[PDB]
Amino acid sequence: HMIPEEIYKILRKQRYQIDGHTAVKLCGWVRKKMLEDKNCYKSKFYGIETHRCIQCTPSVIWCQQNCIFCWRVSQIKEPKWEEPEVVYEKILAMHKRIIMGYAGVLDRVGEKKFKEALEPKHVAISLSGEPTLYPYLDELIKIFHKNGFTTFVVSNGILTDVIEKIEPTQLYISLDAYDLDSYRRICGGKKEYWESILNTLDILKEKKRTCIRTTLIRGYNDDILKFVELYERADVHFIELKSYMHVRLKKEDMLQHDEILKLAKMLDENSSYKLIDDSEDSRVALLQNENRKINPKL
Ligand code: SF4
Repeated sequence: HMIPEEIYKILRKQRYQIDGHTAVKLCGWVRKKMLEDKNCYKSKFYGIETHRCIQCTPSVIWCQQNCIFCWRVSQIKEPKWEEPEVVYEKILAMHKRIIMGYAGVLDRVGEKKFKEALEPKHVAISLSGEPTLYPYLDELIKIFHKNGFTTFVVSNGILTDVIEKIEPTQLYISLDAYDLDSYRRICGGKKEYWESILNTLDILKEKKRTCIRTTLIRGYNDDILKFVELYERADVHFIELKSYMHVRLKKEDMLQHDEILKLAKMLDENSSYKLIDDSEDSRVALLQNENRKINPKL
């Protein structure tokens, strides 16, 4: 099998659907939307419909990094990667199976929202693992677009050549460090990976729509001004500043939303990125490149 039996069982206990090297998991906000009509911050920022979003990955347990906030639950060989048409159908089928779990509480959801959740519109390729290690990621994105889905892809940015090729609706680069020392401390990566990430920053301006997401951990990377030169080098459309969310680390390592706002305002005061929105629920601030202004709403 592609995944060790122990890992497979652990992921199933974490409520992952797994088929080969591909996985889908219901985002916690989908549940809150279905049962409480609560929207996620991506709905607020970008106009996405929370209950119509698939959270998935084509590379569930393969990633080059070893971050301090990753794998709270390194020698697994890479699988024989499946064709992108197959990965696409498996993602849609696993998502359908998860949404069908609401059939037994239709009166708590309502038939309208149920029928809408069965017709997803948005795909967040961001669940676990590094999507660019899947060698047909570009093709997979194209298939989603031709079938009417918007795509968000979150990448660590190491594989510059893949970032150059792909064109999701919005490309996220995780940037949780600002020099080699902090990169090793936080991401557990090699110095060669950090240099490659910097090369990726240089070409992000060539992409159609970009966002850097920085996950802030108290005392590890929360000196926000140390990121400014990298953010300016990257010249992306948006930045998301987000607190670490606990459960290796402790709950006290989370930043208060007021601290996220403080750091976002400092970033605003010291950079060409301007604070334009925030969500206390998810402890995230949205900043916009004042020299590359585009509408945040998709
Ligand atoms: S856009 Fe991100 S936060 Fe919103 S439902 Fe999808 S995965 Fe969850």
